[PDB]
Amino acid sequence: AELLLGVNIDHIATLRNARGTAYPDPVQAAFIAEQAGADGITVHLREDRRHITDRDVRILRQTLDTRMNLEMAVTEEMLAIAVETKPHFCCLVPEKRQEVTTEGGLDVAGQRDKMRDACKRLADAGIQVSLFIDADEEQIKAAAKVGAPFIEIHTGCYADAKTDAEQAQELARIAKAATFAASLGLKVNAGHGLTYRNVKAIAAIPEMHELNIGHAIIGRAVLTGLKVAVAEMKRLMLEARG
Repeated sequence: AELLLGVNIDHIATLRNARGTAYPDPVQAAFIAEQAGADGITVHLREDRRHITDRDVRILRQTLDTRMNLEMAVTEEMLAIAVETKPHFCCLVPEKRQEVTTEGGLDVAGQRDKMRDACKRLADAGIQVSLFIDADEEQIKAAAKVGAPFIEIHTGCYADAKTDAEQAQELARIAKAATFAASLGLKVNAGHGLTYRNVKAIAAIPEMHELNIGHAIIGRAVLTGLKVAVAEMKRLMLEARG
């Protein structure tokens, strides 16, 4: 079915806000990204608004040719915004303070009801919720229980791994969780932390539906231009899988 690439243009709006001008404009950056291999555009709407802003969302929604993935914290402000914005996808992540795990995924197991409500509100809005969790059976059982169609497996630990032993351990943990998660009817995304040397093994995990990558692509864009960085990432995934 082929895995999709979702580019995360958060850190493009970081450059923009460092002098608070207009450029580089995340609206322009998504256009480039979409024409270079991306199958969707992810943006995180923090309440800090330090980087991506409501204008970015309001306009990105009107100009994407793909599909938006709205990263948000499950908060009444954001749940509200999610609903008028009607993004196709909507990924729930912890925020600053008590809603997170030591590894750093949304604590679903420990907020079971908060999430059940959130997932229902949003499904009722037409948006497919993804739950951003670590690869723990506990959190995955919780994810499935709460009714979210999707999970996004936090590959932070995999990228940060120092020795090859540790890298291989964390790889297998992800693959086993991706199988188990699918066994409970969940679809599986991954990607936070993925670099151009990480990406291939994760893309070969066949349960994987879509890899959402940001910081590594934007980092390379500054060197090579954003078009070549999206295309390099996408072509690496097609290689890893056919």
